[PDB]
Amino acid sequence: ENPFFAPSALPYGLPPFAEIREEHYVPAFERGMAEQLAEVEAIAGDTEAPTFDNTVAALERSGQVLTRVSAVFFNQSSSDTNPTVQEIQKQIIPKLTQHGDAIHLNRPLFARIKQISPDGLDAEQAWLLERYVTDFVRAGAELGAGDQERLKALNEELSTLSTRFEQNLLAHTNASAVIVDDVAQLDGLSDDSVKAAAETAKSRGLPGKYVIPLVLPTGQPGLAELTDRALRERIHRASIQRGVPDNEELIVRIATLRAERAKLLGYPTHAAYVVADQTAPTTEAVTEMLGKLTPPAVANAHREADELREQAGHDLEPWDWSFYAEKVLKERYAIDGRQMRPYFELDRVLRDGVFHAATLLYGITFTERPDLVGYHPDVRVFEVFNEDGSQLGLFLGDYYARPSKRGGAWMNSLVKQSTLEGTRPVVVNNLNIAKPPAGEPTLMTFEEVNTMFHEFGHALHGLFSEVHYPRFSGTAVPRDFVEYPSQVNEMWAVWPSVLANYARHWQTGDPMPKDLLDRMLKSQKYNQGYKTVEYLAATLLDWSWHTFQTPPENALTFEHEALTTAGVDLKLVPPRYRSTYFAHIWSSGYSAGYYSYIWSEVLDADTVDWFHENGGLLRENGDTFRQKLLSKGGSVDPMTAFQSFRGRTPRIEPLLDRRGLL
Ligand SMILES: CC[C@H](C)[C@H](NC(C)=O)C(=O)N[C@@H](Cc1ccc(O)cc1)C(=O)N[C@@H](Cc1ccc(O)cc1)P(=O)(O)O
Ligand SMILES: [Mg+2]
Ligand SMILES: [Mg+2]
Ligand SMILES: [Zn+2]
Repeated sequence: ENPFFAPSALPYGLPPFAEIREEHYVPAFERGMAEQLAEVEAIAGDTEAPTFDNTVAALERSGQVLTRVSAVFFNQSSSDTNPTVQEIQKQIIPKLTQHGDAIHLNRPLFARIKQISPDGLDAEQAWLLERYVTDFVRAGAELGAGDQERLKALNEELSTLSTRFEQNLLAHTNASAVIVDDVAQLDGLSDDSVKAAAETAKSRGLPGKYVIPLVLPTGQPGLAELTDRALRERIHRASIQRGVPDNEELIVRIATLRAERAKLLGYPTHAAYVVADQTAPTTEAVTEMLGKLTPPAVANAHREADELREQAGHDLEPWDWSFYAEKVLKERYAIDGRQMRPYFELDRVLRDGVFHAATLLYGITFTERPDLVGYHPDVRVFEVFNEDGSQLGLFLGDYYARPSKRGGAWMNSLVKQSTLEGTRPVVVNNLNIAKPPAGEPTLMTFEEVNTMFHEFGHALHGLFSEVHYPRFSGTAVPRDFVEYPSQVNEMWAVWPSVLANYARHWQTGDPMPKDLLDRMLKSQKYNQGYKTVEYLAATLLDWSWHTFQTPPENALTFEHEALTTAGVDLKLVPPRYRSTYFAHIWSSGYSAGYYSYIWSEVLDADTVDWFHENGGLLRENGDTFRQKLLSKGGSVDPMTAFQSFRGRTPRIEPLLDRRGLL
């Protein structure tokens, strides 16, 4: 038989991972699609009069097997893939695209949905009806049949190309991991990092050597510490050449097809299509916001580059920025990255930082379940409870890098909350921390600590969902709003009373001295020029790919020209991703939406101020934020929810202050 054919019997609907094997995926996708096609055909050809229940709610009820297999398959394809999963991906993704289009371009189905009036529907039901009409129109339901035929071909080619991009990038990233034969070449690297690099070598079939895998962004952590400048350059070059050449012609084709598709649907650019379902009102509002931020950010980067040139005594290459920045921090603040690492051990950060903050703010509590079975042996499963002891959901944490896991960090849901189905949320976080050898502590950079709080913010958004319909569950909000709950949860990593609770030495338990912890906090306002410019460069790169007049001939030439035109081609500050490894825009859902992070950050920064205005870290304030915003999913207009919470529309001044942009 097949474990996807029945609902999970496990707690919270945790999928039965012990019973699931790769041979189950294809037959469950095939059944899932067949059973959902039949359900839709029954709705579309229903002889009874069209109602919200027998049309819109009926579609929400459909696709249960497909939902189940999809939840597990896409979780594995991100977190723990293998050649077999990647072959299944090649076969199934085109079928799923054609499947979605078979439903959205069903003419009698759409005519049915259009016959439903709002009369007598509660707020969420009327909102779902509008959302369904929008989803269908955005998928081509109002196009003529010739145009529908071309759109089907466009969509299938796009999904295939995006799949090829991700597989290319995983293969090349893994193969570009930097191998070091002589430990002398790791001079400067903390002892625990040397040990992790030997463990990585052992795990990847090179015992006795040291391996430094690449992280997703351009900037590689090791450059902060490594004194061997030739190795810093070799690592930097391995980073920036990811996707070269094999992803070049691929992303040109993706961008070209996105433009063709957007025009087919009535939009001049892909970005105009994307922005039409974003909280940002127009493409003009996006370019205007960015145009205000970019000039001050670049001026900051120039001032910072002068400081590093003075420190170094000489001119710099991109592979020297982090290294001299660390020297400046040690000199100015007495903060040495190697001496900070011992205060940030994974277990303590998790228990006494991430969970702790959530308990003080929201009253929720956590029980680790080492007896429940995750999808990989290193996954930690946690049961989550409300303050009153009632069951809330499950949280799965998967913290370490491995060759089967794509770069970066992300949240996803195995089970979405809805009262329609009576399901509880089951949410996952994946990070890419280097795994220590047996017995050794997992010491973290503060960037990794921040990432842990960011992903947990997405987790809480998922866990606090109290919606009726699964279309609106948890994180189902526009991309330029979804990065608000994640970014605002980062406030707790640096809230001093929380930071003081977890920043304790891994061996002794001793808190960091109060005046050093003060300066570690100060040292994070440092380098806002670099940090802001690398982000804005990538944002403007994304924008250029999805707003061109004429299509590009050459990917690398296009990138250069885009960055020069936008005034952010800085030798010392490359974009945070270059085109050929910009996974956010070519294989995930952030095309013409990398700006989402800074757009959402307005709301984050303004919300930090709300907490200070209302007495800080108090249970009452957590209940308000949860009730008014985090529990809503997509079930209400996000900006109205923000306004009801904040007391007014957003102010940008707090973001500007944070990033030094006034
Ligand atoms: C294959 C599952 C996706 C990874 C997931 N999508 C879903 C529906 O869970 C998803 O888009 N997750 C978003 C946060 C997010 C979550 C849901 C959303 O609807 C949108 C965004 C996320 O974790 N984004 C991360 C960025 C990222 C994630 C995946 C990539 O391939 C590239 C970048 P973060 O900003 O936390 O660094
Ligand atoms: Mg950030
Ligand atoms: Mg002090
Ligand atoms: Zn995020």
